[PDB]
Amino acid sequence: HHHHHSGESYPQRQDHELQALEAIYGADFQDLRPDACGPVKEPPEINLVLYPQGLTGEEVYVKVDLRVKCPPTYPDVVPEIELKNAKGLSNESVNLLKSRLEELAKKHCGEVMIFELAYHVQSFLSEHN
Amino acid sequence: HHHHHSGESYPQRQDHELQALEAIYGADFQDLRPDACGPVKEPPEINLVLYPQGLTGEEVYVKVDLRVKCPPTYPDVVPEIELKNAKGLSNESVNLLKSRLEELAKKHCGEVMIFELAYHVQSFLSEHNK
Repeated sequence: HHHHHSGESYPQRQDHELQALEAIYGADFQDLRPDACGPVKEPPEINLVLYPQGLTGEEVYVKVDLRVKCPPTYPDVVPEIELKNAKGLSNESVNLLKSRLEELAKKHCGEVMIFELAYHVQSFLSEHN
Repeated sequence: HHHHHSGESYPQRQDHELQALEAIYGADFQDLRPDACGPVKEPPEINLVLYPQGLTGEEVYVKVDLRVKCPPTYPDVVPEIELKNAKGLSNESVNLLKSRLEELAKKHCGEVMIFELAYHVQSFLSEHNK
């Protein structure tokens, strides 16, 4: 990696965020468009299986999948956020988390934000564990 | 990467954050540690040359180096944060930014936080574009 961060293009920043998410979450990360092709980069869609922060081996765990699609001008605009496969969470709790995530994303415009969104989910899951 | 995020140890969490910082910031990221010599790695000290985001080239931009050293129990404890090589920022503005990075780091305990610290710096630099 010998590129500079300030002059990057939108496809370069999104591709680099996917590599960062893969290094951080590993098997909990899934690229839903791994065979993306074309002259222009397709909007990436990723799936993050997230767990409560600081979960021990003796604890029962609630979980949820953070599904994010990045528009062409991401991260200058907010991504499409979805919450799927919630375990141990009520429908009102999932709707509450999605509203807080969409509002955190509005204030996080200008830089890649999926990791901070995932951190707030894991913090939310810890409070509901 | 076939690891799981929930069961990682402190050295794994720190090594994965460095790989994420290197992939996102590239040449603006510097690992200030010498070659890994021993069974355990020295605590990571990184340097991030940060600029305001979305630079048009028509604006007068400020910059600063975000220098972070992570303790062994990072990110369960806050890392050591230093702001170096500030260009266009007064020492009061730099010390004001450092105080906010330290309080942001306190609330971000439990998960690696250099990305959110870097974003907070870039947002601070954007407000000084003359």
